[PDB]
Amino acid sequence: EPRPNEECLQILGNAEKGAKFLSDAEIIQLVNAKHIPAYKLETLIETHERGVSIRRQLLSKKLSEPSSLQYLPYRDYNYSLVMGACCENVIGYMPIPVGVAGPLCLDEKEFQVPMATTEGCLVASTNRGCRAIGLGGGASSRVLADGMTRGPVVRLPRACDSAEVKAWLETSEGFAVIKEAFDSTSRFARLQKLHTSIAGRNLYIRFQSRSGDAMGMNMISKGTEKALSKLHEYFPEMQILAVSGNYCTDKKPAAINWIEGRGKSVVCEAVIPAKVVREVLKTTTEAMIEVNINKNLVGSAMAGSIGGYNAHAANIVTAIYIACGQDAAQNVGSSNCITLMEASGPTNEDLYISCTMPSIEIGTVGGGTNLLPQQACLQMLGVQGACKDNPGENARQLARIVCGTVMAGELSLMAALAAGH
Amino acid sequence: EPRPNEECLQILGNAEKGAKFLSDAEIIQLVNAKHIPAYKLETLIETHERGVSIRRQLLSKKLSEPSSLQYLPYRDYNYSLVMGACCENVIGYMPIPVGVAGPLCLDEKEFQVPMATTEGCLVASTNRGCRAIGLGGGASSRVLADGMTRGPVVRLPRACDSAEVKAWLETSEGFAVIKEAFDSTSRFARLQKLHTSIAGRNLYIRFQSRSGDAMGMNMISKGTEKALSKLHEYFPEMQILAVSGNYCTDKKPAAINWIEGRGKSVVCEAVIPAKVVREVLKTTTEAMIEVNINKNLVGSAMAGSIGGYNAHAANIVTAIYIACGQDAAQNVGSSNCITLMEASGPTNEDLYISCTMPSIEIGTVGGGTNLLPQQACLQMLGVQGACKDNPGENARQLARIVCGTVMAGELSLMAALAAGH
Amino acid sequence: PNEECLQILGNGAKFLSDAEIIQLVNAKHIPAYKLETLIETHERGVSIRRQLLSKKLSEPSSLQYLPYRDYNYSLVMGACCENVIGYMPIPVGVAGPLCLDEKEFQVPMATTEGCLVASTNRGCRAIGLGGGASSRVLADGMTRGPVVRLPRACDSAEVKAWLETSEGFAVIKEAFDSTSRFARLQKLHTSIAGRNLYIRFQSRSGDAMGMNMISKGTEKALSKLHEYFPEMQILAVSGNYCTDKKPAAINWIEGRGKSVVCEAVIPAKVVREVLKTTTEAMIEVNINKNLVGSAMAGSIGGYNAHAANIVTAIYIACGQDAAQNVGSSNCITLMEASGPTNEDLYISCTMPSIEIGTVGGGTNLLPQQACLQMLGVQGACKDNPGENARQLARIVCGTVMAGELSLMAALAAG
Amino acid sequence: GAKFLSDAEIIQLVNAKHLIETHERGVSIRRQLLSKKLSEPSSLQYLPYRDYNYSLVMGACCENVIGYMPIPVGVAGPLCLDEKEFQVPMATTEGCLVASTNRGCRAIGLGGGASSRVLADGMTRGPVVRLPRACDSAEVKAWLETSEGFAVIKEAFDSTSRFARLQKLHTSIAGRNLYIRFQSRSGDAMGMNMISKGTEKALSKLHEYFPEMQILAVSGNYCTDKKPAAINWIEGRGKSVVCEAVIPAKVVREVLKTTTEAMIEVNINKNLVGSAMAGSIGGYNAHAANIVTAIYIACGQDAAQNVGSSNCITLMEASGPTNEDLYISCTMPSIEIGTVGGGTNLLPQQACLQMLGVQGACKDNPGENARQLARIVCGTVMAGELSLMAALAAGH
Ligand SMILES: CC(C)n1c(C(=O)NCc2ccc(F)cc2)nc(-c2ccc(F)cc2)c1CC[C@@H](O)C[C@@H](O)CC(=O)O
Ligand SMILES: CC(C)n1c(C(=O)NCc2ccc(F)cc2)nc(-c2ccc(F)cc2)c1CC[C@@H](O)C[C@@H](O)CC(=O)O
Ligand SMILES: CC(C)n1c(C(=O)NCc2ccc(F)cc2)nc(-c2ccc(F)cc2)c1CC[C@@H](O)C[C@@H](O)CC(=O)O
Ligand SMILES: CC(C)n1c(C(=O)NCc2ccc(F)cc2)nc(-c2ccc(F)cc2)c1CC[C@@H](O)C[C@@H](O)CC(=O)O
Repeated sequence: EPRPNEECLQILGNAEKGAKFLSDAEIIQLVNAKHIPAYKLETLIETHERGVSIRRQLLSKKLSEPSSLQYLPYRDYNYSLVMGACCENVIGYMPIPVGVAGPLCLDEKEFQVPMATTEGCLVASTNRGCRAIGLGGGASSRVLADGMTRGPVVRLPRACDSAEVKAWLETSEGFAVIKEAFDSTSRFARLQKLHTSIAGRNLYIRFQSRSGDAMGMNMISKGTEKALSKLHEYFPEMQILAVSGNYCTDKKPAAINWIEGRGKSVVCEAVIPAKVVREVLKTTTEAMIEVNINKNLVGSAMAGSIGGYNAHAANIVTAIYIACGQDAAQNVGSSNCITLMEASGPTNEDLYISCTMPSIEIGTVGGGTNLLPQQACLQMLGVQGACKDNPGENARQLARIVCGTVMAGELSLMAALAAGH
Repeated sequence: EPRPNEECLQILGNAEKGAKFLSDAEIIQLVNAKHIPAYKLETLIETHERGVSIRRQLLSKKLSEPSSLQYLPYRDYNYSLVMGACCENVIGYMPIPVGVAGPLCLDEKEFQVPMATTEGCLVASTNRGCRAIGLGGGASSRVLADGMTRGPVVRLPRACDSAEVKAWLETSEGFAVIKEAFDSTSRFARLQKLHTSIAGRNLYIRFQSRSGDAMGMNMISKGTEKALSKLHEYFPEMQILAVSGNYCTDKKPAAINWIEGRGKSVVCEAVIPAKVVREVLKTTTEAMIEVNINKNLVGSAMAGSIGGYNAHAANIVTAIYIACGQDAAQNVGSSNCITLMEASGPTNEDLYISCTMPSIEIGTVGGGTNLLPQQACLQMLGVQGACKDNPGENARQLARIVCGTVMAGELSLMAALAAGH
Repeated sequence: PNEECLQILGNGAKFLSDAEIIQLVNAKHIPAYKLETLIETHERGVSIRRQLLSKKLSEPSSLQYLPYRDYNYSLVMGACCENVIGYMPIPVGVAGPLCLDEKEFQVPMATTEGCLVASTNRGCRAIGLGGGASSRVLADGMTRGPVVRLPRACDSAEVKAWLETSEGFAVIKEAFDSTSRFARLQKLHTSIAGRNLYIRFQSRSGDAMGMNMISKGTEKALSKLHEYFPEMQILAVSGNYCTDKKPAAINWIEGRGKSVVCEAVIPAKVVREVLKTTTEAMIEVNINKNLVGSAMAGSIGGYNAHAANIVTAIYIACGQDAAQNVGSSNCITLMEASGPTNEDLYISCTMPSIEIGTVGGGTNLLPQQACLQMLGVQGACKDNPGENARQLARIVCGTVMAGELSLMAALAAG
Repeated sequence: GAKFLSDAEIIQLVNAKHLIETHERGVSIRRQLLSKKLSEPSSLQYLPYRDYNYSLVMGACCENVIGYMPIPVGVAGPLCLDEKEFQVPMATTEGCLVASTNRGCRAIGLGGGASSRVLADGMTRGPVVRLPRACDSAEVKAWLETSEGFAVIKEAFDSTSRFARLQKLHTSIAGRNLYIRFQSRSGDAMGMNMISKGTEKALSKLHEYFPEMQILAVSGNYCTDKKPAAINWIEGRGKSVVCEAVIPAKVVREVLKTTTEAMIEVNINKNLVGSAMAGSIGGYNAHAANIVTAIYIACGQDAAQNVGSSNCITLMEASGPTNEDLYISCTMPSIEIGTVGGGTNLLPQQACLQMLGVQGACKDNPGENARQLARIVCGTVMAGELSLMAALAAGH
């Protein structure tokens, strides 16, 4: 029943037959005889799941243990939203357990916050943090700035010519020409003041702009390319070396994100009465302030940290990001946080706590937020997709929730560290 | 239909009956108006999956769109390994697509590297980097250091006293006492050289040890508590302020991880022939070098980066980490990377490339690696679980593969930026 | 005699003798803090303070070789120094000619490090034979970065949003600007840390370095803000957000004082003969020392060989605040191939936070003015306010580059 | 020879492309030659040069010398440090700096004084080397971490000089690059030249074990010298020192014009939270660089080394029975300092070292004078932090 290569190939090349009329073993036989390249499987095979099934079968013969994929699931998942948009060479999916911490009492609302993690006690501990906030009267937050960035590097023939371009970009008329080119690429593109920096004949230019409820990499990058195209008409000796010169800065540690901000800059706060610190967090305000000063400020300082003046902000950021279809690699910068703890009240027994996070890189449209399970976690918070009547509000709201959940996480871990055990 | 709460409690307390003998609505009736909290559903209800269903039904009435969870899957997932171990208040799982990138030719072996992501083109781009490495004769790597850390902060009454504790810890006999206390807590606990730092009367002590194939936080922290307990015998006035004083440093950016290392320090390299750079990567060696210098070195420097002298190592680390059951929040430090490129060979036209990654925090036993799907990805690489013949070898191998896959990804993104998209 | 000497003080101290004034202090007829005003001449004030100090030392002949005579204390007293016991001579050597923007500078350098001046001089020579160096001032504006507290972080967020409106900034600008001729407030930069708000005021200062001028403007500016926000507390007029005399990435990224760039091309022949190395070797060492090496050491802004040496020496010679070497030494030195066959050395130095002035502070002293005069930048520039301080910043960046050329060549040659 | 000729005559021979007996006359002729190049030749007339002892400068401290620059020297003291009193010299042209430091010294005196300790001691040099492959540089790193490897490198380092005593090595790879941090004490000298000389023979010995090793540069910026760097903050360089003092509430009130509660609020939110918002590495202090710089110029130190020597974290806590007294500490992990060599060979500079009782080598215990000077810098920096922070908290 398994036919020779030549007969299998004419069926493959027959337009009203194709791969649907071949068996798995026949397509695999063609791949092993070098008649079909492995990468062509995607467009040849009719069903997305069958493409995955055959890729898995081919992969399995190459492994030192043939059954290693047995427990990697792949069936009955919606590959229609993933192929050609979210992932390639797909062999299945990786399930991450999702837990819920809440209610998180933030800006007079209540949020049930999804958290995808495999770290024991993180969800329960964050949920204790939420309790302390809820019985403490709730938290308030503000978005202080908003704008994704891209920081390309361009080269001029001399440092004198890069100084020329820099000064041209700071004149109102030169900026306006660049701004019109940038803003024409999308309805959300609103270029803010340009920040630039010279290193000899290099010039690093930092384009910042809102992006609606999208995280905005693709949008800002498309606007950046058009903006540099206009700049090249005025300076034709300029060389566009890279559309990212690491001055954005994206997915690496950098002081510029900390100081200037990137994406949403957020601040969150709360006052925890002495009673609640006692009953929920099992400690005193005094013990918490001592740990916070000497761990999160002084410890982080001795360690030579830029932007890591916090206990485990990245835990909460990472968990929410995975659950809500964010780019989890952007937790590098998005976890930037400084946690402050102060005595409040007449006897200094209440705890003022705040978290400031200047660089939360987040969105509710595009990327992994296109997928339906990820959309379910976004719907939990009432932030899924674009907001028609107030663009950016959904991404802004999700960013506030991230900072407030980070604060809940900070409360709980700092109490456990102050306690002992 | 739902009978009174009185009778329902009697049926639950009856061991021959239990929760099996109640309806979904009666379990929910008891939760609404105390008697059962919500977290006790873990241990009370007949099965794990029914507990999840009950928790989903509770959560849904709290949401402002009752159908939010519709597309968040939960049925037929193996929760036995998750409850009490990896996650709490569990309402389901989040599918993250997994693609394969390889073969990765590293140390005369081949690796089919699993990668869990939602960013379009990430897996295909890394896969191109792999082809360039494979046609170039392969990549080589070495593990330079190995030791997970914990960085407690203690205080003495005076800085003179904290100074006395530092000096005693620097004596051979003082260190030997502390090493004996640390090493008695576990078979893999083998304390390495101590690094300490003073901030007035504060003393930050960085304990470092290998940890078999486990990432090793729980073990090292246990060793740390016993060691501080022993230090207190010699210095009774010492207060342990926090078992983590942010001097480790864990899940925050810190120069000390960059300079001293944390977990596995790894270097990787490869020479890519000029022909391969032209054909596969669509660029030249001369162009790659100029972008790497001015983006990854000069660009990151202008941005104020500590440890972020690379293009997108965080993308590869994050995707391998999610796929293989690592703690994704450790991406913060694990993505630390310097990428270097230079002319090579007789013509001086071949591309030399190296990625050095001082702080890969990784493990093939514990946490998320206990789950079967992420074990399947570990098994692809041949690094699943502990290595009995050579403790630590699987975790070392996995760190080599991470640094190699990063180098692959660096080759392909850097070529794309150099060639102007 | 004791009470006879007190009688002569009631007329004066100039009539009295050294030993009698010292007798009056040791026996407690007169306290020692009163001698500053009673004694008329400044040099004799210094002399008596030295003699009173010497008896308290374990080696009373300590001050023998510390000089104090025949020096202009009238400019020092009440403006540059207190409790003055003399002065410290710092050798001044000269490196030049420095060929910068069609001019030629003889650069004074106060230092006690052997070979520093000569090495800097050899760099100037390689620059001169390469066709000279060019330079541009990219930005200019001294800063002060006060910290204010509000009752809540919602309130501080509100104040930041107010300062970001066209209407709020304009009101703060007017208050700031009324304090001084050259006080022209530029765009504000702020950061919140909870209920803290850090506000970075930045303005030109003519030819002055500008610290005391920007603080004056900052105080009056925060006074106007207080009327719009009564519950605001002014914690400290400097909240380290400036940032002054401490390492800080904000200075590296946003700049402070003069940001400057400088460049030159050194012909291959000049690299072989004057610098005793090759273009290929200079580039290899610069990449792996100043970029990769500084990166492995966790450097923010220290991507250079020894800019601090040159910055420090010029600064001491030219009456600058030498403690500002901390941030003023920020520098990145780049080297690449150039010319037909990639054999000439392109070199550039970028220094974004040179903190400098030609009026005020130690530039009001005459020896320091002489070194400023050597370079043609002493005092204020009448026709073009701030042009002298900009020129000195270009000289600093240019001399630094000469210093990077020489030292980097010596390291490459081994 | 030259004494027979006159000033105008000698200039003539230099202009015609073709030594003098006294050092002061050589300085005079250089000034006159340089005057011909300046657009205002009379600018040198108030730059002094007469009757300076140029014998210890030429061929040691400065070249092309045209004179000297007078920096005013004030005195802050007495500073009560480790049960002694120091009259601390400070060379500065910044008004109020000495008087403010002086007020900080007063405050510490009335609080029973300051105590300090030296936590570590070792100057460094951080050469960069290269190997064909990263696999080879990895091999070299591993070899340097064996006790046999370190021992042979130690023997080589230690043979170059009396005080050359090599401590643990620190290394970093960057591909085929290897950065190696050598650390040794250096008697009472700052130690740069000694540690470089030791580094040269050690690297030459390493080259025997690895003949394909290129020595790219003897300083590859891994030291790190005269540039900001986290490695100095974390590992230290030169003297790591700590200093402390408790100021009675009465003294904070009357001498410092503020409260303990107020001082703590400003210190936390300026020196910690502000420096953090500014992206600072090691700059968690108000103005340590003022004090370091002034003491350095007065005492013949390398003033360019204030970049790293200023590294300081200033901490302030509540203290005492009613929690009303002010605990203060400064911690400075990288004070680069010496009492012999460089500018400490000059007599004026030695006058200031003698005030402090730390001039020259300590014959009874080599390195104890430089250690003492570092302690004095840390204590005087703490004095300075007290006064300025009090002034800032009080509203001026
Ligand atoms: C955040 C959770 C997972 N967590 C907790 C926790 O919050 N426990 C209290 C708790 C537990 C369960 C509840 F239901 C309620 C409260 N304590 C520790 C912990 C601390 C020191 C140790 F030595 C080892 C574990 C961790 C791991 C922190 C880890 O992911 C980041 C941490 O390393 C960052 C840092 O502080 O440096
Ligand atoms: C990593 C992949 C997804 N990728 C690629 C890519 O590898 N393209 C080449 C390619 C693609 C598919 C193939 F099958 C083979 C080769 N180009 C870009 C990109 C660059 C600049 C833009 F403006 C916008 C997109 C990205 C996203 C960059 C992002 O994840 C990190 C980047 O922002 C970090 C940085 O360099 O700053
Ligand atoms: C700048 C001068 C003082 N200098 C020179 C010098 O330029 N010599 C060449 C020269 C000499 C006289 C001339 F007339 C012409 C050329 N070579 C070295 C030197 C470097 C590494 C050593 F191991 C040991 C000595 C220094 C000390 C640099 C020092 O102050 C900062 C340095 O540590 C910064 C760094 O690269 O890390
Ligand atoms: C240290 C002295 C010179 N000083 C003083 C001072 O100590 N005053 C108290 C005092 C004065 C005289 C006495 F006799 C006794 C006590 N207040 C200020 C000052 C001015 C404006 C300001 F906006 C911020 C401070 C300065 C200049 C600091 C300056 O060199 C570093 C500063 O920029 C570092 C910083 O805090 O950011």
